[PDB]
Parts: sequence; C-alpha cells; structure tokens
Amino acid sequence: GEWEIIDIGPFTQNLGKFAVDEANKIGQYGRLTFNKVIRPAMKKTIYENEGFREIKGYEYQLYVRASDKLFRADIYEDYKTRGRKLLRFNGPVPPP
Amino acid sequence: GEWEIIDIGPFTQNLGKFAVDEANKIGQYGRLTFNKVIRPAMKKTIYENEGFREIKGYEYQLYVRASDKLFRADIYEDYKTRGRKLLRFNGPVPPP
Repeated sequence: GEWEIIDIGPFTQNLGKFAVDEANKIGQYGRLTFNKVIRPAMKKTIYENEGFREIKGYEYQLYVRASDKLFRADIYEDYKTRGRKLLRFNGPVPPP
Repeated sequence: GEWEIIDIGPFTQNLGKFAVDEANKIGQYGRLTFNKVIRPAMKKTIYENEGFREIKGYEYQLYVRASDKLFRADIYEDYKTRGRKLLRFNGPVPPP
C-alpha cells in the first residue's frame, strides 16, 4: 500500500464530517462538533490479492478539528462498493 | 509549508534514532530501544513566512518503532546549522 498526500478540499472535508458522525454514534467522546480537516491529509491505496493491480480500497488518515480539539481519524473506503467505515477515531492528539 | 511523503532510507532512520535518544532524555516512556522508522514518513519546508531569501528548516513527522511499540515523532531541522529539535514524541499510537 502506497501512501500519498491529498488535498483538504471538499471531498476530504466531507470524509472528516463522516468521521465525526461515526465517532458520535460510537460516543467515546460524547457529542463532537466537526470544524475542519487540517493538513496533512494522506491516503493509502490498498491492492486486492495482486491479480491485475486490482484496487481493494483506500485508507485515509485525517487530522480532524472537532469541539475545540484535534483527533486522528482512519477511514476505509471500499473500491467496489464505495462504502466507508471509520477504522479509528483517537485523541485528543497533538498537532503535526 | 506543503507536506510531502519521503523515503525511510538512512537519513530518515537517523532522524528516528535522534527522536528516540531525545525521548529517552525526557524519560516519559522509560528507556526505549530504537527499532526502525516505518512508512509513511513526511517532511514540510519551513520559511518563517517571508518572500524567499531561502529555506529556514524542515519539519518531519515520523512513525518510530521503539521497544516493540509505535510512537509518532515531530522533529525540526535547521537548514543552515543542521541542528535538530524534538518537538513531540507520543504514543503508543496505532499504525497509520
């Protein structure tokens, strides 16, 4: 799996909002309020069982500002289904 | 400062050893044993907001395996002097 830096544009911001919505359902922090995704944003492209360079899915690692704190969110996106899941929502973490 | 992905070659490994040595002088995590810097490794150029008489320095964010655990390290390197400062050394953290 190859890591790359990605932009913190609307698509990335919406992943941050998804992470905070998923973290609110888990409830470890009580109700968080999404502010913004900050740099750096990174994306890993995960390859399936090697039989074409076929794409399995993507992992995003985001720094998410919510409720005056910073969190590290790890999100998985399935290439075939386009379904997303929150892998990890941890913090507060110090800024990069 | 735009973040970029960098290699985990000898220069990166030696930044990880610097971080572990600095973290040992603090002692928050007891005496750690440097294992390896893992992917992904990231680097930002520091300007000190000017116009461009040159590069001031670099910030690195590294995942450092030490005493079989994983830690996130933030390091500053002066461009001219090559003098280094541990900004942050935290964990254990889950893999990226």
